[PDB]
Amino acid sequence: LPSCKEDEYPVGSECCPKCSPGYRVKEACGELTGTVCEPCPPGTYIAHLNGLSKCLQCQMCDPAMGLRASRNCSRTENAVCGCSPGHFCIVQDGDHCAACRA
Repeated sequence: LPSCKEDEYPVGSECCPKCSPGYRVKEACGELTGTVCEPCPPGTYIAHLNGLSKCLQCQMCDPAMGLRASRNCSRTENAVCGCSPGHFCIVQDGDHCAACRA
């Protein structure tokens, strides 16, 4: 097929190796240089091999909403929010809590 391998992504007619989770493309590969990947900036993440120039925005856990980061945001994993201690969940959105009351 014309498509690139799993490990790789298209840059016009080329296929370039992908960045590891935690990193984004700064320079596309060519004849003389490989893919140059930089770590996701503070506040963003990517859980997968990718060929993107940007990372995804991490989930904020707003303490004004009674929330605390139950898992911090890291280069390879979104933040997970839970209730601050002494607060209880007042709105559940699927498998996560969106707001807590004292």
